[PDB]
Amino acid sequence: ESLSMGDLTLDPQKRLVTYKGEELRLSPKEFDILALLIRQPGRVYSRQEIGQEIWQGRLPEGSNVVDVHMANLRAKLRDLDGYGLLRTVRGVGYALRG
Amino acid sequence: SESLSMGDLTLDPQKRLVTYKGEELRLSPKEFDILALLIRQPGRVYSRQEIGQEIWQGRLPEGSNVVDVHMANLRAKLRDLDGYGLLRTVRGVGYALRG
Repeated sequence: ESLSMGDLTLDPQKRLVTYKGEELRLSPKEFDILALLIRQPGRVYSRQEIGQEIWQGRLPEGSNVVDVHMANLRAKLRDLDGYGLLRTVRGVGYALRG
Repeated sequence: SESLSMGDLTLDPQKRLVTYKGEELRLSPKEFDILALLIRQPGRVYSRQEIGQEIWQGRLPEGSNVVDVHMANLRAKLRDLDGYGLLRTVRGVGYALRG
């Protein structure tokens, strides 16, 4: 079935997401990103988490792939009056080397 | 043969055993879990939020220092075994969706 969060309703099987009943015309990766973020609303997904979940980590160092898709996603949200829904949050991470 | 090896670090998820340069680390359960998460992909930066999600069930109150304290302990224990620069803390960017 569809999952609703605020005025967003997302149906992964139909590849259909609406904001206040109007279809968000997302690219496939934009849709995949939004379907990830809606699963735990307010959870901050880091760039590399989104890169891992949505691209299997197959993004080269120094690419802007995640950010450019996030920026396009937010624009599409704002176009349907979905202001303040997608946030960019600076944060902290940890990595193991060997 | 269930264990993971990254450089001089070997982590066995079944035995919950970690050695560095052959010597067993004495770790708290969540310190072991941190290493078992981070070793899954050497160099992958795991955010504090996903460490919270993966290891604290997503229920770390804002202002808790427990991740910080465990990271400091991990660094100290690696340094004790001649392990420097293994655990990196780096700032980054994330995205969150609210309704």
